Amino acid sequence: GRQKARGAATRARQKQRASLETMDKAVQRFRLQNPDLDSEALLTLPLLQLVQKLQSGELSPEAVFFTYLGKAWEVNKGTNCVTSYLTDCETQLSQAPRQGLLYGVPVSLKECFSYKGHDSTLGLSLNEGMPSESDCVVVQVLKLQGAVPFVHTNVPQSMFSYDCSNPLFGQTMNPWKSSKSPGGSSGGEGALIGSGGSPLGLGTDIGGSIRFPSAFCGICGLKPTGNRLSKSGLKGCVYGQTAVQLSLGPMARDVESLALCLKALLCEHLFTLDPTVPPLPFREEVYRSSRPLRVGYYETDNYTMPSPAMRRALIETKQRLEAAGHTLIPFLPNNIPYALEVLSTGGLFSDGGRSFLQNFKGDFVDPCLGDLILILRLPSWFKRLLSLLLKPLFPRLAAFLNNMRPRSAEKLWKLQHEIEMYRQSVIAQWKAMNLDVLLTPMLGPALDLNTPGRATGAVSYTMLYNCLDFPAGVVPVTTVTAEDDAQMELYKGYFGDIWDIILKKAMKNSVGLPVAVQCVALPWQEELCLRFMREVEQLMTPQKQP
Amino acid sequence: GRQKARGAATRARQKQRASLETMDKAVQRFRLQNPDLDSEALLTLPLLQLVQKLQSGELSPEAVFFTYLGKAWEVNKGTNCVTSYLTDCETQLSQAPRQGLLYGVPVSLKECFSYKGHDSTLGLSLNEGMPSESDCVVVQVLKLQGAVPFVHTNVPQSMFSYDCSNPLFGQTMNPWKSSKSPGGSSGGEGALIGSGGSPLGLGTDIGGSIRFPSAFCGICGLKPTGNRLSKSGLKGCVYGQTAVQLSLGPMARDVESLALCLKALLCEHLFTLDPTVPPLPFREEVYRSSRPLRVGYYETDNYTMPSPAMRRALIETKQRLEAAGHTLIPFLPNNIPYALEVLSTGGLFSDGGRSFLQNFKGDFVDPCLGDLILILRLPSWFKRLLSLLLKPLFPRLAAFLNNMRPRSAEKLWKLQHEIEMYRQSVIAQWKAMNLDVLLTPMLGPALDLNTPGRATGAVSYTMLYNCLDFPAGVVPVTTVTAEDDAQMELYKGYFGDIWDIILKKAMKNSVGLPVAVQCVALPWQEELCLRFMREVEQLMTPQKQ
Ligand SMILES: *[C@](=O)([C][C]C1=[C][C]=C(C2=[C][C]=[C][C]=[C]2)[C]=[C]1)C1=N[C]=C(C2=NC(C([O])=O)=[C][C]=[C]2)O1
Ligand SMILES: *[C@](=O)([C][C]C1=[C][C]=C(C2=[C][C]=[C][C]=[C]2)[C]=[C]1)C1=N[C]=C(C2=NC(C([O])=O)=[C][C]=[C]2)O1
Ligand SMILES: CCCCCCCCCCCCO
Ligand SMILES: [Cl-]
Repeated sequence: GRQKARGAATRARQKQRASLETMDKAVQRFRLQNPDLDSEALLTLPLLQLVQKLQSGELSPEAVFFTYLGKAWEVNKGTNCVTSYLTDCETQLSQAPRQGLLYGVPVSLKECFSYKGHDSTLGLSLNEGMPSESDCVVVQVLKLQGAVPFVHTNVPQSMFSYDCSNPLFGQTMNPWKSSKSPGGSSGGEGALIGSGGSPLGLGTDIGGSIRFPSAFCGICGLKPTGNRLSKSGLKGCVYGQTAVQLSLGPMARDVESLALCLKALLCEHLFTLDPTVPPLPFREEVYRSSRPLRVGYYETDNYTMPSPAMRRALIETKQRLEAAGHTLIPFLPNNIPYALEVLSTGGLFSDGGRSFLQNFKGDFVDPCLGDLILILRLPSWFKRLLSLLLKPLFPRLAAFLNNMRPRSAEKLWKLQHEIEMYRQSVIAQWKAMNLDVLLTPMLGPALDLNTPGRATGAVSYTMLYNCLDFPAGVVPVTTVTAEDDAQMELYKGYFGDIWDIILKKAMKNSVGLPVAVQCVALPWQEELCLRFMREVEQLMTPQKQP
Repeated sequence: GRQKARGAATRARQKQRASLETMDKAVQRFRLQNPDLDSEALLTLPLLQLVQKLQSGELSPEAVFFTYLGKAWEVNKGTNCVTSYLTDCETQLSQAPRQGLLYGVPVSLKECFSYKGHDSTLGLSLNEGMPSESDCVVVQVLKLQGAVPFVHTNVPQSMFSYDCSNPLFGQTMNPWKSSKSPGGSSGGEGALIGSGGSPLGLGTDIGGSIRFPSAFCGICGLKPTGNRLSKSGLKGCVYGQTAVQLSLGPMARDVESLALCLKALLCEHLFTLDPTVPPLPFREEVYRSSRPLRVGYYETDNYTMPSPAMRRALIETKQRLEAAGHTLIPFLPNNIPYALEVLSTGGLFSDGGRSFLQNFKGDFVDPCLGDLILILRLPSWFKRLLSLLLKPLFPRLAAFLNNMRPRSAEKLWKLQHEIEMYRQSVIAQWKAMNLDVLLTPMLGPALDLNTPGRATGAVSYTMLYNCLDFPAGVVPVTTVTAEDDAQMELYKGYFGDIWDIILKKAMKNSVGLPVAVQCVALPWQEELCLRFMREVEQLMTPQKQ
């Protein structure tokens, strides 16, 4: 009963292979004509510098484009992050608006950013051979700003996962260690940007999907307020779920690139192409501010025990923020377990997962999804009974299961109102301490391939901020030491359930992997959040290229 | 079992009575100290000039406040629009921030704008004797801008109505004609502002509730995009419904007053007090633009037959815009019957009315609600059966009834997605004609008392824009002539169902009543919408500017 799904996989792998072949040919031809180009100097230029030399005419767009193309092709060899070469991008190159803020910049796109003539499969059989009629809005805006979107990058099947494998294009690997997940669902971006194959990409995030891959692969990512940027024309898999909104945002090698991307997207072109997005221009004066901050912080959410490296990462950042004159205030949003188990999970699965499951009918289920599909398929009464049996021993498992049940419109209204009140509760708590921003641990180091799907509880650090719909970003601040890695051996977790047990095993053998912290500000405060992310980057990686 | 509802009404009426008495004494006390005050001239100043005089010192806040207070008390005699005098507002008056953009302006509040120490009953027994414990955010911002909120005004019971009666405070009457509804649910505001008792107020709107009372009473009103202004701290009766967007906004005697109010609300105070609102400052330059406009228009929505006065109002306004060099382009949002019957109604009533109905347990149901409560109370199977029976002769009634049935979360997601797709579809139409703004009929003239609850169909002109969540304001442009009124005898409606029959009768006997047009722009374009409203006001009623 999988013939259709096998045929879709066969055609998708053939398209991926042919894309890669096309990229290689274009690259080899370019290198023939240009044997004297210093490609290493060009590839190691920070985006802002890259942009400046593209604008001044010191670098040609062709040079930058084919140099990134070959790098992307090369890093793909060991990561399998690229699903499709966006075909006509060479012609887009020659027609790029010369005064665009991203003129001549190659940009990589997560597969869900619809690009005319191309599938956005999400790794799902039912989406194969359905090429988009047109570019999504953000892609249009990138082009109107002179950028050159050039590849679609891999995502885990359906995107509802923080790993990164699907039955069409297979598994994407972390560039730091191939037995490690790159994170997800923007895992292709994480792996590609993290190994130098792209200077800028866009991802999406409903529970951490920009933040996980950024942290796991050692790059910067920002998830803005859900409606800060346009979602018009994006390929999705669940429609009309609005309790927990999806957010899209940039990933890149440094904080300044995230700021440039946001500044480029937040222009009249975006606001007129999608009038539903509030026309809030990028406030540069807020981003470039350098006043002392009141910084709320916590070392642990009391839900996911942090790895020793996560905890050290957080504490060292707190300490340097304090040495730099900031005020560090202990702070923890109230009722995190409610936010995760009841509001987030309830919001995401208000219908018991039926709408989500339509996607999987007649399809393989990628091992990286774990038992998610099997669990969602259980009848409501059975989820209920099983939840009751589990409650005494494993309350966390029980609480998630009970909240993944279908319910009436009436109860959805009640849930939406609760999400709304919880958001005001945390806003009030934040204002009572007069915080400017909030510093939190970020999940890391990277988990073994195919383990994120068995360690659901670990979305706690990021998913809290989709529930709250606050802008939240991540910045790499350290790498796992031998001592961090040895101490991980005593890791117990707060619950001792299967999620805690998997997390300890999945983080084994991590010496050298990047570890991040998370930076949060209030709704619509992307500029302040980025200002704070820049501060953490200046202090924790003082040797990063200007 | 009605002892509780009766008790609630007795207490509410005694409170209202004590408030009016407190106002009377304050007013008389002031008048004795100020015998030479030209009250008429003060009451007549357009708000803009009033603000300017208060800021310079030419007028004292006390003179402005007590003069409006006496006017409010006088006009309430014949309208019953005031439910409560906001007690401490006299102290607020002496403390108003001197540089506030609304320094010394008295502001009237629809009863649902929570105000510390005061009930927001919504005309419901279960809310009586349960005072708010804090000002809602917009009241806070008004006060931080130096304004003096001074009264709560009446609403129809629960607010789900475009009439204005409840069993607690009773019935509000149109100030132009006592047999007429002032509209609603922001009806107390329309009646108070429209009779000169308040220079500025705030209403709310989920299907027209700012626009109905504005049109019916002859004043200007704006329903912004749902999340342009903070709803934080408002009193409601249905919580968590997000398919069809609730909006709050200003009502006033002229367009400039709405623009001033928005400019004062859209400040740092608002944006820090409620970070969930996008911090979009009022773009003065967009509001002040005098560039020619591409104005889409329609003179009927093919759902509610416009009255002859509505029709003429629309066409005359169209012709004056053409004469002033604007480009008038025929435009009708696609699939209106679907947007109204499936999306809007299904959105408002996704749970079959069960949450709404909880508010009425143990309470009288005001006659102005008509059969709404009785209908919502019916078992889903029976709504469905009755819908089948009506379908062949009365498709509209059948459609509303079927779409007011409860459903699963899964069905609500599907509806939400359809709403989102529908909104993009109208945006796409608008883009393909390169419109700046859209001009539509506004329901009018005012309906007879106790008939809006029996003519649900007539919400079509306004509710479409809550569904789409576009900013939409109305501007008075003409008044009903005997000619317009006699032509009501030829009005048939497009459907001939009970709604069309009720509406035909209810709109008669309206000679001399105000009639408006509606002005619409794209989401977040309140300033452009106001720019257009200003244009209409200037071309049809030059005296306002
Ligand atoms: C990522 O943010 C997904 C990360 C993630 C979120 C939630 C869970 C989870 C929570 C509770 C129980 C089981 C699993 C695990 C991992 C991301 N990126 C996109 C999406 C997403 N997009 C759509 C859409 O339609 O565009 C729908 C669902 C998810 O999630
Ligand atoms: C007004 O906009 C009410 C005008 C109105 C809207 C809809 C209907 C209707 C539609 C279909 C079937 C039956 C009736 C009739 C009149 C207004 N102002 C506030 C509200 C409102 N507020 C809340 C809340 O909780 O704040 C809830 C419901 C309605 O409606
Ligand atoms: C929950 C605490 C507030 C209850 C006090 C009395 C109720 C006043 C209602 C006005 C505010 C609407 O949310
Ligand atoms: Cl919004």
